[PDB]
Amino acid sequence: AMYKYITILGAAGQIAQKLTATLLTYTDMHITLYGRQLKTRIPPEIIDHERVTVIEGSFQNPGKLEQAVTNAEVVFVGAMESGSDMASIVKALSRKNIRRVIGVSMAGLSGEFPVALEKWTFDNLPISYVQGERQARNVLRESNLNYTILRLTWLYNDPEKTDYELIPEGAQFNDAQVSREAVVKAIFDILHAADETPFHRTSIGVGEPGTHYDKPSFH
Ligand SMILES: NC(=O)c1ccc[n+]([C@@H]2O[C@H](COP(=O)([O-])OP(=O)(O)OC[C@H]3O[C@@H](n4cnc5c(N)ncnc54)[C@H](OP(=O)(O)O)[C@@H]3O)[C@@H](O)[C@H]2O)c1
Ligand SMILES: [Cl-]
Repeated sequence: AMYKYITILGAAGQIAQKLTATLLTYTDMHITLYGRQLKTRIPPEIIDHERVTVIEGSFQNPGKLEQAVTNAEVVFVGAMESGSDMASIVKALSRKNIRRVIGVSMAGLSGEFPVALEKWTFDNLPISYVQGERQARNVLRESNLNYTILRLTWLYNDPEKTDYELIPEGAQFNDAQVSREAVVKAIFDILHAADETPFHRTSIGVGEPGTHYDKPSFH
């Protein structure tokens, strides 16, 4: 990896948990997991791993967040749903002068989906969720962070489908879906990128190739 110490914020999330297992199996990274009630949620083989540290708390707990990112070289933000939560995280990172962040957001906010997929997508999301995501993004942009935003299309689970393509900012986003396992691979690959340039304060889409559909199929 390009980093040794990573803090995963929102560590019980589906992508976060899969990322955790992948980083334990395939790297020598030291991982700090943060989120609500982790000790009674995260599997025992993860909690008891020598390279795992577990801290319980919410994105609105300044002291605990700061503890969680104290020794981080990179921070993964597992949800970007709330401006207020994003602000709390940015403030904690600022207090410890942590700079490198990878965050996951929803694709489509900027009109990048083609018309039918865009229509289906917004028919299937509350306005409040969408505008929350847009606000979280704005907060991250205002920060001093060397961030990468991953704009994810519709998610599903399939260990056999780990192919992904990155979609540059402003490009038409034609992929209607992507597996969580493929997103984990994309995160793994960015964490191993010798050249961070294309990921430096950029917003990149992640989609499954060949899923040019009018709606996600989730399989
Ligand atoms: N569903 C889709 O198709 C889709 C597509 C694109 C993007 N996304 C979004 O991309 C993100 C990652 O996907 P995912 O499948 O891994 O979602 P996920 O399972 O819901 O994981 C998100 C995690 O963030 C945690 N979290 C959010 N706010 C928090 C707070 N204030 N304090 C502590 N923890 C907090 C949640 O904790 P708790 O479990 O304790 O509530 C949850 O475990 C999510 O934000 C998701 O909504 C979803
Ligand atoms: Cl704790």
